[PDB]
Amino acid sequence: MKKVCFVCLGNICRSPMAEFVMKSIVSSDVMMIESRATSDWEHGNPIHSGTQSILKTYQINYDITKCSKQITITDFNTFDYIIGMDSDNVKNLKEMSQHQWDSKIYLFREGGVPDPWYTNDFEETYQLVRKGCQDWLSRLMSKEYLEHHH
Ligand SMILES: [Cl-]
Ligand SMILES: [Cl-]
Ligand SMILES: [Cl-]
Repeated sequence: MKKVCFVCLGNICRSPMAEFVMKSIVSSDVMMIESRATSDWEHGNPIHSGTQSILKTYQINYDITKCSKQITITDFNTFDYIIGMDSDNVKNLKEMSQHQWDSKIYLFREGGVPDPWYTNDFEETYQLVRKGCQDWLSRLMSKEYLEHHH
């Protein structure tokens, strides 16, 4: 079971969106998927309204109990892939872990995902997260898995 963690600054906008979009395209039995924040700055707060609204609009199930959670030393050891939503998340992930795990740290998509904390365009965010989740699936799953879904 591959263990994937999407990461952004506050874990209320982009990275939770990736968690639940990814969870909608691959089974809990073959991939374990969570999300985290690099910072403290939103800890305990629920998914941002813009991500919640997007997920409801596209009928993507999510855990209403989900709250912003900062990534921990345990997480860096446990997760196989720690995927930052933009290059700032990637850099901060590497420094806060003193570069001990750089080979598990990835950028979600080349060029990045625009930050809807600034653009407020959660539709653009959804479309890019949805496509990037598809790419991660083709990257992380075996060819045999790909050929039988769907
Ligand atoms: Cl944020
Ligand atoms: Cl990067
Ligand atoms: Cl790979």
